[PDB]
Amino acid sequence: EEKVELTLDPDTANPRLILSLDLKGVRLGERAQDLPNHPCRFDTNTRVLASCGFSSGRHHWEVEVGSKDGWAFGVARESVRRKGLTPFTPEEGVWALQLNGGQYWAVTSPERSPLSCGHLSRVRVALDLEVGAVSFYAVEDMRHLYTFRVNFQERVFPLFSVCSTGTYLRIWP
Repeated sequence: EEKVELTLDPDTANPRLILSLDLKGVRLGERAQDLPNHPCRFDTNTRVLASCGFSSGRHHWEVEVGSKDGWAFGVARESVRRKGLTPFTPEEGVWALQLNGGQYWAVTSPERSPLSCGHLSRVRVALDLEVGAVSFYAVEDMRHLYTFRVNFQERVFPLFSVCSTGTYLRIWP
C-alpha cells in the first residue's frame, strides 16, 4: 500500500560512502570524505538512512542492487547507534537482506539465514507497521524472499549499507 518517494539523508551517510547528487544511489568510495560531523551521521559503519521515517501504515519502495558482493539494505529503528562500531543485527535495530560471498542472506542473529532465491536485480521492500513486518520481494515475478516480524515501537527508516567497492544500491526509479 502506497509507493513512497525516498531520498537518502546526507546528514546520516558514513563519510566513506559516495552518494549520487539526486540522493538515490550509494556505493563505497576508496577514502573517507571530509564531511561535517552531524550527530545523526554513522561515523564508523558504512550506512545511510532515507530522510523519511515511518510511524504507522504500510509503505513500499524498490532498490536496484549490484551483482557484486558487499551490500545490505532494509530498515532500521531511529535509535540505531550512529557513533562507534555497532553490530549489524536485529538486536542493534537493523532488519536487512545482504549479498556476501556470492550468497543472499536475511541478516538474522545469532546466525544469518541463507536464501535460495537466485539472482536479484531489483527488490521491493514492503513495511507494514500495523502488522509489524518488513518484507522483501524480487520485482520480476514479485516472488517473496523473506519477512522479518518486529513489534516496531519507534519510527522506522529505510536503511542502506555498502561495505565493498564495486557494488551499489539505488532507490528506484
